[PDB]
Amino acid sequence: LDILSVGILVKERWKVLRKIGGGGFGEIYDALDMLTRENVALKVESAQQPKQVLKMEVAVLKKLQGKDHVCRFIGCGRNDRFNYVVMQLQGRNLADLRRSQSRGTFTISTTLRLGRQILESIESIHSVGFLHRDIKPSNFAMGRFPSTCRKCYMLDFGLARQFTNSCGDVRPPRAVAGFRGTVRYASINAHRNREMGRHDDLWSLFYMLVEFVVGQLPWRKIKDKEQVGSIKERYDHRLMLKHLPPEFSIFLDHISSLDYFTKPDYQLLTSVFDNSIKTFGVIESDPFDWEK
Ligand SMILES: COc1cc2ncnc(Nc3cccc(O)c3)c2cc1OC
Repeated sequence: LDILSVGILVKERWKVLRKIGGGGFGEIYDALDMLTRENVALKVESAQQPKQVLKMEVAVLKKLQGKDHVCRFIGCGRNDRFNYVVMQLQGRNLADLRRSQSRGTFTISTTLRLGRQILESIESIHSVGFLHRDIKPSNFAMGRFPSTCRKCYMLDFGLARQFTNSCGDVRPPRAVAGFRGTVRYASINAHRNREMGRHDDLWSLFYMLVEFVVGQLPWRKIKDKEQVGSIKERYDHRLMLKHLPPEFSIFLDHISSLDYFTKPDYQLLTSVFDNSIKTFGVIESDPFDWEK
């Protein structure tokens, strides 16, 4: 059951206007901020629920404030009935944009530019000590205004985990960690119930980029989590290089070499995007596929 409904006023300030996420998005709304006269996003969870994650989402949103590709933090609260967080409202998500492409694929030019922006947001969340752990196309959205619509934003920190300790060292991994995320984009390490690391967010990015260009992943029709994991464990991921620019062999070899204890060479991964964009003559001003 939903805890709020359209029309509710939160803290005598945010008027809930429209439900924009249910299911795996949780309970999230477009609300009217009466202070600034603008639409914002407002996400709520029951305060009597056993696993409550908004406290951590607020912490991550606050720790990311001032980074590119993150929604501006607007407010939060906690009462006896629910917890909530309020943040900048964005536009259409990438799963929606791809499915609305009718051939269900993006061009290389759109894929490279989105992938570089997503890689930036991933390095950013890691840089504040958190793993996202559910990197997937519906957790990235473009802005909704002329000044933001060419920018891609990272969404939903509900499955995040802090991977650094008080000091800032990598924290010792648990021996077993229950599967986190979405089956389709999860790395083999999530399937093996290992503690996830920075490279596992990058594996999910690699799968997203492949799906952007090809339109599907090899395990698209497989729903059982164990069957999918067995496929990924045996899969020759070099088959996925066929439709990507040549330097993605470097990207795949790099992430394949990483483990929980190895910091990714983000500069190398970035150069894969930069060099590819240059080889294909992609300019930032060029239209994205949905702008055609
Ligand atoms: C227009 O549609 C959406 C617009 C959104 N705008 C901002 N945040 C979202 N989500 C978000 C951001 C940070 C943390 C979190 O838990 C959730 C959005 C989700 C949407 O659809 C679900």
